Amino acid sequence: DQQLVDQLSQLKLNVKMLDNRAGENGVDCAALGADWASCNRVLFTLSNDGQAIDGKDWVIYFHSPRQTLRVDNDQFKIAHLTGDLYKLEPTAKFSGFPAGKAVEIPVVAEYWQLFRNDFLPRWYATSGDAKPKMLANTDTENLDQFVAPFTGDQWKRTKDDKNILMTPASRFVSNADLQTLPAGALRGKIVPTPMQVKVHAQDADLRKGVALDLSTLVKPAADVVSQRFALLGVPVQTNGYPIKTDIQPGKFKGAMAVSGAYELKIGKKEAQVIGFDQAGVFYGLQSILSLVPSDGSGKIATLDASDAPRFPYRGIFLDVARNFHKKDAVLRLLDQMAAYKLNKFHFHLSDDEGWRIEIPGLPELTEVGGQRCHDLSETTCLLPQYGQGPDVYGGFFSRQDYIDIIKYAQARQIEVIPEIDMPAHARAAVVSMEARYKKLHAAGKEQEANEFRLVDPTDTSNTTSVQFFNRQSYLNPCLDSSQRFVDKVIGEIAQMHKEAGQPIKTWHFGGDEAKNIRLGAGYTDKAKPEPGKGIIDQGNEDKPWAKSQVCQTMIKEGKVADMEHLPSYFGQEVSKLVKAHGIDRMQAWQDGLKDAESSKAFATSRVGVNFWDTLYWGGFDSVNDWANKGYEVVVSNPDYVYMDFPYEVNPDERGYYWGTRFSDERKVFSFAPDNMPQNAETSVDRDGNHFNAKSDKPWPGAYGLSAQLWSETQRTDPQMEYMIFPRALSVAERSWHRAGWEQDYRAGREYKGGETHFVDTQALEKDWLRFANILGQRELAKLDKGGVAYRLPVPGARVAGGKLEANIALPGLGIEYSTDGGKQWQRYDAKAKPAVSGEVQVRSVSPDGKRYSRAEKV
Repeated sequence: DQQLVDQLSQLKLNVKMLDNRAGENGVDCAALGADWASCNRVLFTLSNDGQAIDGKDWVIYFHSPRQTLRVDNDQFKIAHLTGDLYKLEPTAKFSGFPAGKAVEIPVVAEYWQLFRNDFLPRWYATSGDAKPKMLANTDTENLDQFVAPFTGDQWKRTKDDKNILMTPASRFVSNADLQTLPAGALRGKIVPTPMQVKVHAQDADLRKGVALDLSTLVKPAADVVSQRFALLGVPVQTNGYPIKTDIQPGKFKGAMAVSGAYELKIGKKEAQVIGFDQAGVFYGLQSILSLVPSDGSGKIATLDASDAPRFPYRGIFLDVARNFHKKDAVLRLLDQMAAYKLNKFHFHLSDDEGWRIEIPGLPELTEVGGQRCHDLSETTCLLPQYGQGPDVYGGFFSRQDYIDIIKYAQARQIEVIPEIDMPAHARAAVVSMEARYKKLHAAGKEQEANEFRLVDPTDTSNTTSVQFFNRQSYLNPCLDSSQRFVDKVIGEIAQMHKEAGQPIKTWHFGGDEAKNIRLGAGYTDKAKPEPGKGIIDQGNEDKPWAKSQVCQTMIKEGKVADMEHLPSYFGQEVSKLVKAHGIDRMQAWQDGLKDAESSKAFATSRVGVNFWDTLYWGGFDSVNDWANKGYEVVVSNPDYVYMDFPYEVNPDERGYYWGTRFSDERKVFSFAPDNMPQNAETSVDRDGNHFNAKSDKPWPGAYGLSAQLWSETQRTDPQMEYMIFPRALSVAERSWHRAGWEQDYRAGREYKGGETHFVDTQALEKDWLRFANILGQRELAKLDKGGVAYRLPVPGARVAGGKLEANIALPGLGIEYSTDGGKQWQRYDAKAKPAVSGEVQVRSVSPDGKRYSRAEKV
């Protein structure tokens, strides 16, 4: 009843990592069914400051990205519901939560939990009658409230992990090649770097404003520029410094004769931008704006530049499905994209845990699919996921919100690419269409009920998705109703884009992870168990749709060879629907199209792939095959450009980390997307090891670059901003500009980390030093003005010769220190270092002085 839930809600949870490598220390993880026999031991402690809790009619619900494999307190048991949702219940041996005591519940979980961020907030209790209530101390984004600090070598994945733990003292070393450059060295430095620039000695004075000639641009685009001058403190006035614009396509030739190319001339008395097109004029103006200083001086260098993008596709991907992000956050992101010349916004509007776009005629998609809540029937909500609590959590973009976003991107020269992921990652759609089926069926409207149904009622397939959903995560690609649904959704979204004035150019089908993870290599069968693998019953495991009667008859009429080819077949079918709606380009995650012959198998004349294999695993050679089969390769490697991964190897950092342990601003900048093998000399794998890379295959080149923000642990808008910025500025650089240390691809050349010395790393280092200085001394102050809650790096520090020496990853940023336990903070001056004794803590501060990094002790 309610009393029982009220009692449980007052239990205080404490989570403590016990052993991240339990398999190395005597636990038989294989016998517990752990993938690759890898498992960890965690302690859950529930403390009771009230009277004894003796009822047994209760369930405690919690979230975890890891499966629980064993519970080592026999008074309790843990069962999986679906996705990340688990339940803790009393067994027959349960004898209560004693008054004033703590109960300890040790568990064994699959894999490892290397970051405190792995542990999710908002545990909640239920009981018969009662409304669910959270365990109050867990109702927070501050993990310090319920998760103990990691100690010792608990951050290590294996005993052989070679990653380096980042503390002030080891960070000082990683940053020691950096120094603060004199302002003079940053004169005339546009970001992203222009193809060609000649800086002159005179400066142009913008203090009394600029007189803009934006006649070449449509009003909304011209308004963007005017607003941005004003934001950075340069008033627009007729009597100001004249900036003239023109469009002259005929002045550009060959590979410079592309959208976004421009010629820029900044003189002492006036400036002139000549674009190939409107994007080109807009970009030349963003280049001038990039030069506006953050010291209030309003002076910029005179110069002559000629520029054009290295790639036509310079993207940012955003997941709003896992956790929603508000329209205002999306707009702020589009502003920054335009400022650094990123032009493709890949909008992941749906997944298992949410559906975020209103679709005329299919209200259940947003009414049910748009919200999560504790509704076991999933008639009004999808089940809770990701530690957002038991109560309604969600949101979606109305049709007008969506049109607003498209207009906003269009003014900024950004193309909106909608993604409706299928045939896997489709639980929100499948469950919503099941609520629709039920509703209409109840009213006796059977044909309407079945019209858009995404389930074959005969299907009894036993399949487990990557996030531990079952067959409802997979829309059935064999149903005519499924094709009706796709067609309807394409139609409705294409209409919004037409209304917004930016007709869809690319439809993104998704296509990722359409498989049963239990048939993967790290699992083995109970009957003939291979050593080192998770022992499960694999005989009851099906490939997706294997038990669907409709898919079986499709295989018999000769349409598809086998069940495994369904995702690719479905992609071919969707391309026809895409083409039928007047869209001539389709894009997908490459694994979804792996069984298609070539780009020739699709109805659109253009087919792009987001290439998301990791390099150290072989991605440096497998990418060639996509380009050579006719696909436009959009480089999206998780080991460099996944922005849901941590900035540094520190257990208090945010992010997932399956593809790599960290990717900071520097690592992202150092990525060479058009000569993938060369990254073997400039980076390390996920365990900090050097790797080797070679390809003998032809490489025609990449079509683009994309950086992804997946939203599993980015529960809030500020968290999303922390994760994207400032490292998206490194993405903008690399997607626009090909550096001198980025070598031409050479078939048969083998780069061996730690061994070969093909790459010019001194050139790389010098380029990064300048770029880091431009961020710390100029651009982060502009992010402050755009209201973006970017990550502030923690300083590096050491104590030497009795004084504090501190440094930072982005030189120019302010540093503070405290010698009293972090109560009084003082500014660090490098030319008058402070004499220090005892415990010292350091933190950085934003240019506007309002925000601080996390504080760490040296």
